[PDB]
This record gives sequence, structure tokens and C-alpha cells, in this order.
Amino acid sequence: MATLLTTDDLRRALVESAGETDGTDLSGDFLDLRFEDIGYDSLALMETAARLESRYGVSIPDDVAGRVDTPRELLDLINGALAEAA
Repeated sequence: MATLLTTDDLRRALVESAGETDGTDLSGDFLDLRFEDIGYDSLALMETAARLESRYGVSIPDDVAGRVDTPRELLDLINGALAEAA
């Protein structure tokens, strides 16, 4: 059945990596947002992915992690790798 990331799962990654709700409101849907729009660098995106990567046992290239403009594609990317697992 696999284990995919919901809006809460990915939200936590962003929030926890940034700190603790530091203006980073990913409450509800945040897929149609942009990382620059929410004050994120790819550096934090690495950290975001890494925290999830470690739990789910996935691995995404740093260059690919720090390439997503929208949180949607970050979710899409990890869920893609999650589907590459079983």
C-alpha cells in the first residue's frame, strides 16, 4: 500500500526544519505556494527532505532537493521516491 506524505507530513518537515511556526504557515494546503514566497532556501529544503528521507528510508539527490520551487513538487518528489520503494 506504501506510505505517502500527506499535507501534514511535509508541513512538519518545513516547520521543524525552520524552527517552530516562525511565520512559516503551511496550514492547510501549501502546494500552490513557492519557497522563495515562504522564505526558504534550498539549504533548508535539504534539511526538510533529509528528515523525511531518514524516516521513510528514501534518498533524493541534494541537487534535486534544492531544485523545487513549489512545496508541491517537494511533496511530489518525495512521494515519487516513496512509490519507488515498497
